[PDB]
Amino acid sequence: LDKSKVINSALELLNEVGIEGLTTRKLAQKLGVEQPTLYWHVKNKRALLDAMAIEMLDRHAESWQDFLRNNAKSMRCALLSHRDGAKVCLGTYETAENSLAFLCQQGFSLEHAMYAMQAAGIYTLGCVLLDQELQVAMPPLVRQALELKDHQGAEPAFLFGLELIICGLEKQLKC
Amino acid sequence: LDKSKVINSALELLNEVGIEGLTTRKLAQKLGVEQPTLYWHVKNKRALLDAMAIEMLDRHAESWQDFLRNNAKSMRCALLSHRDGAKVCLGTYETAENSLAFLCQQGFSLEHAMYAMQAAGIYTLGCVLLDQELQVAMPPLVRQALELKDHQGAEPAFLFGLELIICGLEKQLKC
Repeated sequence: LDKSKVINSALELLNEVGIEGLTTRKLAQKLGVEQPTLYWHVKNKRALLDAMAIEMLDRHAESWQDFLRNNAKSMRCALLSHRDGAKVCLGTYETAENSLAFLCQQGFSLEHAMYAMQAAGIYTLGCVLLDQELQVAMPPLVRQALELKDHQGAEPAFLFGLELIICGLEKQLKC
Repeated sequence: LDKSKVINSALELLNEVGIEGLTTRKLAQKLGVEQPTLYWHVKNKRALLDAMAIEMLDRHAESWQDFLRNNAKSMRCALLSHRDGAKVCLGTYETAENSLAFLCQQGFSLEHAMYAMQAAGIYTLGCVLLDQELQVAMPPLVRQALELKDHQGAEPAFLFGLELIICGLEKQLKC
């Protein structure tokens, strides 16, 4: 039993039971150890999720604009990888640092560069958080909304929101 | 015991116990009825949250841009009104319809008008969802991020993200 072996069953197990379902006992059970053994690889449910989150991102995660774009898209992908995958991400260094330079090398007031990182990430995050709950969960205007909304999903909505964000980043830069 | 009386204790109770803590039993207890009585006013925990959510929005919730702005800000306010207030909103008609016209009266392809509603709402939502978890939850670039981030909070980040969104809405309109 290495730590890899734990984190990955954790992810399978996630798929089966959901984030509320995912207990250290249930994990111990699947892996066929006893609960205590697990603590050699994980502090507790918190530290474990934080580990699961990372792995998701490892696995499923040039101009500046088309950095932001490709960063999010991958994040977004990474989140939808698993049940309740966004909820996991919610509650959780070098890659950070690079980014904020690679941003400031294109004339970005660090502060702003942060807020750019943040805006995209938070949005990507909200979108998926929401694709994932509608899972768990008329007048005439609405219905086509809905039916076009259904025909398509959220990927358009995702991208179209990703797009305004970038647009406004061009504008708040020229200043 | 009217229904108002239930929903409001529910909100107090929320503050005390959090969303995971908020059981129908715990509510029955506070109100000093028995569990069954509550079902006369609420189907179950789901229908109850859906009710709590509404009330929050009732209570704490011109150009088009400055509709989107003022809509979100109020939503955002409304969410931070209570513990886990965004998590409640997550899992949950006329006001809808108006909006989508009031949008199309300014030359907005319904579809887009939807995606505009959506983008702002989802972002507002992600932001607060995140103000609320950091509650529940270095190289040098980062630290000032952090320290400026701490000095200020998220309200700047909120607005600055709200702002790009609107910017990009002006651009995706001129087309």
